[PDB]
Amino acid sequence: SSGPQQGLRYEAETATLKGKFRKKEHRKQTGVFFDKGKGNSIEWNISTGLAQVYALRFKYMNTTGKPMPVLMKFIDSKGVVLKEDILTFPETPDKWKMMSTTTGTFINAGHYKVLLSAENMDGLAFDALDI
Ligand SMILES: [Ca+2]
Ligand SMILES: [Cl-]
Ligand SMILES: [Cl-]
Repeated sequence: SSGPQQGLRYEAETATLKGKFRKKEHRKQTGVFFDKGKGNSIEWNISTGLAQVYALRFKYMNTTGKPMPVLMKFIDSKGVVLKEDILTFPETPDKWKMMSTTTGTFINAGHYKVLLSAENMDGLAFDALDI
């Protein structure tokens, strides 16, 4: 039960990217497409104002034919892990879809990191994070 959305988009392709991936356009959107390997991650850096629980909405594709578990960490500016959760991204057709979670905890104004990683991210693509 989050607070009101802010109407802000943070593009995946200008987030902090690690591992093996490609930036590609698909159906007019630019996304980060992850490949094989154990060291892949995407980390958005967001700055929040008024204090609330935040909904986090990921625009993504999962072209693998199976649900894909991904570890989410919500991290504060000093490296404190405020939330750790497995998100399961359902398989999608070759079209961008949305997956929502929350910060779980009430967060005050500050700079935060939304980190997604998994042992396997092959076949996941991310367009953006909306808050
Ligand atoms: Ca994008
Ligand atoms: Cl966990
Ligand atoms: Cl689409």
